[PDB]
Amino acid sequence: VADDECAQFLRQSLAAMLYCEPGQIRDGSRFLELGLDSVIAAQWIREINKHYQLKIPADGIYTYPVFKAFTQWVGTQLQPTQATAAPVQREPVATAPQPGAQASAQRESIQDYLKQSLGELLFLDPGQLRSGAQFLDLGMDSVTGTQWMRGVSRHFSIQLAADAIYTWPTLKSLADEVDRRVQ
Repeated sequence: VADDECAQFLRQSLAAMLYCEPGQIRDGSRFLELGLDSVIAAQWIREINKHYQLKIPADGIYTYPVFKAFTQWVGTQLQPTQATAAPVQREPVATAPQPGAQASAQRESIQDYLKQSLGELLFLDPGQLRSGAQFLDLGMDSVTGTQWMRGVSRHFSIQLAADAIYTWPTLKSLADEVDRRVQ
């Protein structure tokens, strides 16, 4: 129709109370002329509130005696939070205690599991790992590394090439790789 649709819709209900055709209307007609008595006005207001989804302060008609001008009082009540109002989209939590390991779960999950994987293979942890670790720390055979890395690959359901073993001379290297491979 036009921008007037908002007003016409209101004019429709107004004229419906008068049992008149909304086409034959003066846009400058004052509510009091039209006979929109306070009782009916309240009812009308409640209909606006429910069908347009807003809350009219009841002094709108009092301030704007012309229904055309009254739209300034109506349209301003439209909440600017009708489209973008989602508290969660894929979020399983609608609060934030701490977004540490709650967010970076995959990283710690791999890390500790990788430790237990290497630990099993290495037979015992001579400490609590070390930041670096050479091939010497991965066994005396290349078999230990191939078995382990394919295990890492298989457990986390990823396709990791064992030829990449020769690219990582240190324990820290596959640990940062696997996570980036997954995410």
